[PDB]
Amino acid sequence: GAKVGKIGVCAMDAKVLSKPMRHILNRLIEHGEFETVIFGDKVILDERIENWPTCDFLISFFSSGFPLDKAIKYVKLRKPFIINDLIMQKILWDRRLCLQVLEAYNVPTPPRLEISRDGGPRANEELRAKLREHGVEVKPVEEPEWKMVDDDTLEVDGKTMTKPFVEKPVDGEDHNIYIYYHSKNGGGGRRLFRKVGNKSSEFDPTLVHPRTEGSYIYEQFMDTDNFEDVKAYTIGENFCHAETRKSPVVDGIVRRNTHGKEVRYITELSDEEKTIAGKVSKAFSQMICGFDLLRVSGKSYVIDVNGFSFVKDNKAYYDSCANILRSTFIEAKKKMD
Ligand SMILES: Nc1ncnc2c1ncn2[C@@H]1O[C@H](COP(=O)(O)OP(=O)(O)O)[C@@H](O)[C@H]1O
Repeated sequence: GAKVGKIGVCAMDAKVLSKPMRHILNRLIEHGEFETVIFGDKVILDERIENWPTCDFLISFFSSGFPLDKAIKYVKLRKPFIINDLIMQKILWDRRLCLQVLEAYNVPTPPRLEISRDGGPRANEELRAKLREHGVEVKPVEEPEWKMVDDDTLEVDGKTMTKPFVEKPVDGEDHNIYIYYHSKNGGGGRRLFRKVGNKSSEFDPTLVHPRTEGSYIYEQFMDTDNFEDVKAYTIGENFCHAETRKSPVVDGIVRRNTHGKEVRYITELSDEEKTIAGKVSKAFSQMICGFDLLRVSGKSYVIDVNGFSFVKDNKAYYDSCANILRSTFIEAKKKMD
């Protein structure tokens, strides 16, 4: 087809060189409709933003090492069309802000309490203004009054939650999540952790009281269908792919194939789950977005939003992603031209 324009990919090379990124970009360039503009780690890290290459349609997202604030300044200067808002990617780092945004868009989440000891989330004025556009005010908060009423019951400022419950650090990149079981289901708890992406856990019969340093979310432990979690992958508000995986929260067991990769099964989404997926993409202004959902006997709850995430090794996903990006960019060009 006729040339539509230039797709810039402003992300770390580790992500730009992924199989999905290469195969999706190849689909977009192979009929002559788009040209790719490569940034590269040396330019991103060491060159001034006024010297970064420019494009019409920009794909850009954070991963470890990416200078997000610098990329935000580039977008402010050059104003390409974007599909994943960069400023909103900052909120993925604070579970409290993510939950505030989900709530503001009527996305169901598990019951929770919060014990913040850090004064609340931090945000500069640029992030505050972006959040206001998403229905969220960033508020200072003091440490609440709290206690364990008994071994099974947490109280925070007069509201209670009964075990089992899940204690998550407010840092969205800290996966040291603790599960606290009810005494009548054997009590104790389980510490989940990650070792260079490798998930593990350990049962401790004595884990009973919350951590006393740090800031945490306490979510009701949901009894999920088949003890699984759903990994969902959006491409805008009207496309979502989903897979189940076994959760370790009950028994510590993760299922892996012989190559060490977590076993996953493609699953069909209900209409309600498709609606939730569209809401997550919209709420975070992330066209391409991964999130985790829990299925509990006919109800679904979002527990995490991970931001830019492709499905790997699925030719239909690659085709659909190229087709949807193509249509999106054609429309974006029409609006400008
Ligand atoms: N409220 C909850 N109820 C039940 N399971 C939960 C809840 N919150 C988190 N989980 C589970 O705890 C595990 C650890 O969470 P996390 O580290 O965020 O997983 P992931 O690496 O998939 O983001 C996951 O299996 C997730 O499904």
